[PDB]
Amino acid sequence: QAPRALPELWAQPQRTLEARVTYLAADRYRRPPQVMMGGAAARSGPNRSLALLSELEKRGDLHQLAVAYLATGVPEPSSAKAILEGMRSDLRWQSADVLCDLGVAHYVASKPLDAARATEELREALRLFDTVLAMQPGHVQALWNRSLVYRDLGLPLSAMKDLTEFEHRETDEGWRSEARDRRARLSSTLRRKERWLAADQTGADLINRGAQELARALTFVDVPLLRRDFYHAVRARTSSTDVLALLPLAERLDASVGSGTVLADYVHQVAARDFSRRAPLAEQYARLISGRIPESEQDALLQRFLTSDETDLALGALAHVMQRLPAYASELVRRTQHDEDPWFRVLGLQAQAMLERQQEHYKEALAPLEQALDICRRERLVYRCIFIENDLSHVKSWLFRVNAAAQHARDGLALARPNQWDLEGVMLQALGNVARQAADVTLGRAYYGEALLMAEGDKWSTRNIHQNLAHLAIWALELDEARASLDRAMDTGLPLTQHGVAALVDVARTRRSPRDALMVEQALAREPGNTPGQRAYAKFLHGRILVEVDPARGRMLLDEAIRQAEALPLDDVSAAHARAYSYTSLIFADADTGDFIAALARFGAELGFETPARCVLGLTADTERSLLVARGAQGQLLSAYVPLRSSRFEAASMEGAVPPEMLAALQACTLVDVLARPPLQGRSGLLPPGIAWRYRTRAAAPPPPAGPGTHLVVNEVRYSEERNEVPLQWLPRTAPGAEARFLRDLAATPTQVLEAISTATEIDLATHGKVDPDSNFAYLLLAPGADGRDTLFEDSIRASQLTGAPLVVLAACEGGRPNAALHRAGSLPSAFLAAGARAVLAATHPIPDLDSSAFFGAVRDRVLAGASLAVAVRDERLQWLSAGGDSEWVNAVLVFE
Amino acid sequence: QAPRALPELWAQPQRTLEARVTYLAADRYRRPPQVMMGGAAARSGPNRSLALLSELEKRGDLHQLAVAYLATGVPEPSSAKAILEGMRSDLRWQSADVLCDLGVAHYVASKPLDAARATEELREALRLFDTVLAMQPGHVQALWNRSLVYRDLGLPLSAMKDLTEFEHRETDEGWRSEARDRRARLSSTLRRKERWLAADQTGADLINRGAQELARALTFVDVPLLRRDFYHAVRARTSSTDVLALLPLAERLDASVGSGTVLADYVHQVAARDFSRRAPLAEQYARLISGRIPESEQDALLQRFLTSDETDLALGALAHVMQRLPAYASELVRRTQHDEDPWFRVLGLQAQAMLERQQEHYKEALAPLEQALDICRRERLVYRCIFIENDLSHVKSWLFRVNAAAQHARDGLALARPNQWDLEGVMLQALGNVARQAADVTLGRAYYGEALLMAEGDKWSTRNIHQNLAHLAIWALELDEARASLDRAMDTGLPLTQHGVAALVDVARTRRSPRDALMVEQALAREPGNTPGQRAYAKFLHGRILVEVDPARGRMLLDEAIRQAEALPLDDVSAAHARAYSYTSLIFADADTGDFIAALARFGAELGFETPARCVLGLTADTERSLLVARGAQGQLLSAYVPLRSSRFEAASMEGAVPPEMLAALQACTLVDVLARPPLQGRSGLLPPGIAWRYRTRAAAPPPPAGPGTHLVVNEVRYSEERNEVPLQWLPRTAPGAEARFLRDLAATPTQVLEAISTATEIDLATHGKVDPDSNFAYLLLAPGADGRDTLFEDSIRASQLTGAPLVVLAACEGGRPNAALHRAGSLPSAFLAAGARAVLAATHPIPDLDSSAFFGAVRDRVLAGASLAVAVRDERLQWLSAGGDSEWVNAVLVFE
Repeated sequence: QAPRALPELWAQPQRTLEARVTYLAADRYRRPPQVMMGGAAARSGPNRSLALLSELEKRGDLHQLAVAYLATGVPEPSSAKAILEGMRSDLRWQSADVLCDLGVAHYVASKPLDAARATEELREALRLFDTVLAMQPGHVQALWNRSLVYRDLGLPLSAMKDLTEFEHRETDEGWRSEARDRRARLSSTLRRKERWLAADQTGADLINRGAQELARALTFVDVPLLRRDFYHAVRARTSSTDVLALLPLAERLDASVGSGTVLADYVHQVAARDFSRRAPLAEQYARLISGRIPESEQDALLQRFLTSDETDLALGALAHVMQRLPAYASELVRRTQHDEDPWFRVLGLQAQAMLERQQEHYKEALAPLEQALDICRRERLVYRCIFIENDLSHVKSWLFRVNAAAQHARDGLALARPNQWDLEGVMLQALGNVARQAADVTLGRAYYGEALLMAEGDKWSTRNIHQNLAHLAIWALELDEARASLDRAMDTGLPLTQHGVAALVDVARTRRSPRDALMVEQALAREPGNTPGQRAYAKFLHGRILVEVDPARGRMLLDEAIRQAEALPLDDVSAAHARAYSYTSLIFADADTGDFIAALARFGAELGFETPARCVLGLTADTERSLLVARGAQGQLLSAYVPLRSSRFEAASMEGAVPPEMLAALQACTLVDVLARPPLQGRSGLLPPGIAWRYRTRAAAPPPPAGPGTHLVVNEVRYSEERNEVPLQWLPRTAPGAEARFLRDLAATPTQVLEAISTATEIDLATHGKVDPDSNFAYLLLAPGADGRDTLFEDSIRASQLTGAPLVVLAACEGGRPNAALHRAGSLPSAFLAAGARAVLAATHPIPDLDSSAFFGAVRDRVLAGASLAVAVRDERLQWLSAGGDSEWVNAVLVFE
Repeated sequence: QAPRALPELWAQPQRTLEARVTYLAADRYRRPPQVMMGGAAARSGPNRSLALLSELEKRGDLHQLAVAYLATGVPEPSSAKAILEGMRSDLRWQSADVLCDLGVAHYVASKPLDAARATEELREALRLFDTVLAMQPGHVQALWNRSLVYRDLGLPLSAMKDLTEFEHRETDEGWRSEARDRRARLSSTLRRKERWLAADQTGADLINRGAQELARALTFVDVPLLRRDFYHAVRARTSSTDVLALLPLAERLDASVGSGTVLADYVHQVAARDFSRRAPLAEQYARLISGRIPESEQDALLQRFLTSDETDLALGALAHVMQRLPAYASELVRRTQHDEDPWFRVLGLQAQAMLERQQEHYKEALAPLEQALDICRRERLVYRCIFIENDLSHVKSWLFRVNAAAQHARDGLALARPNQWDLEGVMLQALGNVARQAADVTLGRAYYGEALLMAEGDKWSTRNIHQNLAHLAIWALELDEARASLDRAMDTGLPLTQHGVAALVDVARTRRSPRDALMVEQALAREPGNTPGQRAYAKFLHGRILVEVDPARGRMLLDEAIRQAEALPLDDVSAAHARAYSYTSLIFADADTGDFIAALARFGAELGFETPARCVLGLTADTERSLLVARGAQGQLLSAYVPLRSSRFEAASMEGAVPPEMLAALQACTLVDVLARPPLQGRSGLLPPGIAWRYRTRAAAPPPPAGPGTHLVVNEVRYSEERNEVPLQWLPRTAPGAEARFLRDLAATPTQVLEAISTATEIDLATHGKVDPDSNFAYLLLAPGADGRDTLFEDSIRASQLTGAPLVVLAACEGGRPNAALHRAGSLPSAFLAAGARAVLAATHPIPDLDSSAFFGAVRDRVLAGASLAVAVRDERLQWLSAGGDSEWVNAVLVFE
């Protein structure tokens, strides 16, 4: 039967859902649903008759079935999601319509949710609508629904933009009228922008005209920037009478903040000082604040300020000049350590934090920020507080504490939203940066587009936003969009920073522009790098851009960058990044030239040992280039270079990465050493189960211990009430004449396990190894202790030293690659191997009905016989699969050595 | 065809939902579902085939159809809810199984929604499971599901109790094993109790022994009570060296709170005083804290502390003693008004709020509480801030701001959960109190039962919890449970309080016990009352308990309570309660003995006028009794006394309350004056549309004005953007030679309307009258003013004085009728009548598309003709019903006079 429309479902005169579905019968102008706060109305007509839906499904009208699950009766987005995911792989429906309906289902599911959980559904819906409008720019339903999604995310300007484009593209008069009404309602946002602009102009006029602008100024007391403008206005007066004329404003905006007074006292203090010395300095300070003073004269003017008795003018000059010349931040820090005004104490703590960050000491930059935030919350002065929250979010994001960074960004945005416009745009930029750190392209792009709409006219925020958008495009491999956004960033008349330089050197390889090299030269000249690690990173950036045009000079620059990075401690983040990225660039430059022996040489050299002559596999991927080079048993060399990729390695299973010829060559090897450079380390499914292999990461394992050891089993752990994990059981296979030190139930605390692992020569951690959602640090889940903690983070394991060189077995492990990170491989197996373990093999799947004990006991017996670990695990894998055992779990058991 | 199960639906080896459904084929042990956070896995093989569901519906297997909607595939709780609500009225299915399945559907529907909306669904599921276990105590599925519901509400101990009973009652081995595993996982919340007990003992040891326990006490820095215990320990040291020895703990637990040091400084101060005089006082303070000092001895030591040079000791002693002697709270507030330590500032604000509360100034007690909440949140001290949240919740609940009170209780519970045990039990008691105030029996009982399980051994919290449970049982008309819980409260050995005495006088009327009278006498001797209103209330309670046994003395006591209450301002809450409740008790004591003339005499005398001698109806209902007494046209007296009720007057439409005999007697009256005592005032549907009736609340209407009036109309109001209300249009019928003052669009500002109504002799308010969800005050929704306020609350209207004595017409009036408020009627018509309006007729239903204008204009014309308001409205109602007009809305027009 033909799939005709069923009038009973779509007979009502009022729509049931705000979103637009793509079905023709359900997409015709019906007046919008009544907006309620507390409960919906009788959304149903014929609600959903099981006979009705059964007729629809039997006839084959799957699209109308999903649209009926969404747009009539009480919405059931999960059933519609199931049906639309089913239809996704069908050719009877337009893919744009199916993806739009799936996005509508995701959006509908988001409304009942709470913000933390509704954000995920909004992200999914936004991704679907972005796909729809990418493969059909004039999709009216996608524009409507994306405007709704943007409005729900808190981005009114993007919603208004979508509604404007919709009015451009729509033809129905009723839909266009409703879109006009919605855009007019959303345009109440611009009132805040106009009020902020009025407050800005009032503050500037107050600065330039003393108390003549007072009568207007008292009306903007609630706007945070007026305190800063009042400071600048007081510091700029050339007479005592004018300073006294600002006392009413000081008292008014001081009593609004709190009961105590710290500003009228300041006006009295400034008035008492003899103005015969102050007036020629006050005028110069006003000129400096207004920016008329040339850059060369600023140093001399600042010195003249510093060599007087007026500390407030020096404070103002230091605040205004510290950005260009961070050497003046130290003086600002020193001059306001014990300031009576909390505003300047917060400013000095912010300067301390910035000075700490400039040395890559982000970990030590948190305490001044926390103290300044406390002084904030106590004193109730919003302007400095938004900046403190922004700096805290940046610091935590750089430390990969994306949850806390996002929380700080949200707090700053909530602080800035009612009255501050530029500062809430800055907080949206902070949210976009946090999203970029977590590799969230859709949400990061949404936040950065909203901040770009808010920052129109500004030539600095525009450049920063476009640089970050280029980075987001690079991550998603839209290199054309990365090129376009970098061009937009450079078209503001400002030079790129090291962020833009990184994006450009990543993009200039395939889409070079005539001005790229000169811009990189200028930007690296202006930002050479404070620390030796930053200097090595800048050297790497220059080498990376030059390696595609002048291979000799680029190779020399990358080699000297590696040399510089090799002389610094491994805790140096910039040095490690410079070294790893220089090695990757050298490897891919050798691969491009056709020299694949050099690539394997670099593979070996990076880890500190010459690569094996046979039975070795090395793989890498940087942005859009993937290299797999290997040597067979006979020593023949085969390579698989993909110069122009299309999608980054994903799915946590790299099936099909190795070409069949390389597979055939490798199948003739006793065991294969895989030298997987990050982020391709720890992945499973790289080789078929018939091949014995191992992840090699060290030149040689620590020597085996002397004397019988003490086998350790951490099983049947009693987890806390919130963990909601099932305890696992283990039957050890202790070596002949050994001991079985059991840590079971409440005894398996982090402290007891930490002290136990330092002595055991055989460790079988039958616990769950997880990665912290916030800190992105892998930890072992154990029983709660005296402190209440129930975790053993990998940092403690790395610090701890295992004397017995144990062969650690990790069941139910979430380690290796899985989390999206190229900076550093934070994994439990790597931590255990570094701590002193001779070999680690970890299963990366939930345990298969307590049979992990038998599998790993058989492996332990096999290695006790004399077989190597790789061949032993291969034999156990083959016997497991041939005996009807589960395949997904056994194929996920990885061997590290 | 017989309803046979479908094997395909239940053939999966893994269960889909944690809950247990009652269908036999779907209730057999399948291993529990995998716990996924973020996305549901493949819950079924193909997903529910709609053809098989339609087959099930055709064959009549409705139970399996609902169970399939819930327990296989993607859950659709709405369809299952519809099917089970259909099956409720069918005798083919067991009622217990149907209600258990409906509760499971509500529980499943609660998983998507956020906490605020998931709480409603969990309440519905909990109510259904409570019903099932009330009519079938051994229902294993209900026990399992109620354990799940308790776990989801954050009540682990109740969940463990339910699982224990389940394991006592279940026979299947797999289900018993899974219940054992779930209870073992839940029993981890007792580790928190053990750690809190350890922290309490460590703090007591630190107080009693000094720094000898510092090594142990350093591990409990995160537990909130340690700061209070540290203060006590520092104050309890008799030597300077011992005081100095506590500095490590001070610095450690002070750095955790924040950067600033306020406890190291305290240690330094206590380390410099002359200990030759401090030592005896330090010892005395230690004894006072330990409680060894008798009550008759505490006053002398407190005076000694107050007269000494030591102020911290005085603060500690005053805080210890102020509970039993509230007269010392003023001294504490005075001595800590400007304290440097935020802890003692919050303590002083709390004591000030308590002093305000003790005089029934609950509104005036919010400012110190809000200030203390601000301080506790800013300075990050948790112990004091939990108490501040508890006091705020109590104060807001007393003012019937149940939403804010619930929010404060939730915040305090979240603060007190991880480490504090007794304080989190107190917060659970606060949540139960907020639920009790909102007439929420199920959630109140859940919270109070959890708080009772947590407070085992305590004899104070146990008594308070049992008194509140008695009140909750009284509200739900389970007088058996109220009696049992009052007996349980008295069995602890402590005397009842005025709360328990109120519950007892409500219970002892029908289930008197030998010790009730003596218990009431003792409790009212311990708490006679501070304010005169509280003394009047205590007199009322004594009279109400003594009126059933000794009618003469009880009647005298009730009359004296009314006399005392009538000498106090009408704003006195306790005096108003005493007067109203004493009048209700007198009415029902006269109706108890058959004297129904005295009942109507009291009906008249309560409002200040002699009751009408004919065509009058009066109705009341207190707990389980309901009296309807009326007089016919001939003056004959009829009565409908229900000595034992089973359900309170609900559904907001009192149909069937008037027996047919009394209805027939009243049908022969020109108009019926209804004297409905609260909470029965303002209810619609009391009498059929054929009877002309009105609500008489005054002795006589205000006199009419002289000269033509200014007919004021407020129509087509331009509400703000976020109100989302449809403006209403009005066509007035201004009296001959009467002005038509219009207030339209933005001219209908609350100030403008308040000014206008004070002179108009005819008012037609064509706006929306709603009750605030937060404060429960009825207000008029008007256009936004200069200040942004778009509300005219009933307090402003009552305060105003209407000089023209208008006939106010109030279309779209909501609230007052459905609310469960017996304390006082907060309603717009009452406010307008008290302001001076001669008559108010308000529609209590949404207006039917500007036909209300025609209705009320015809009513105004009819009353202008000469007929009274009641008969005119009756005639126009009859014409409206005979012309095909809507009956539901026309029946909702009530006439107040």
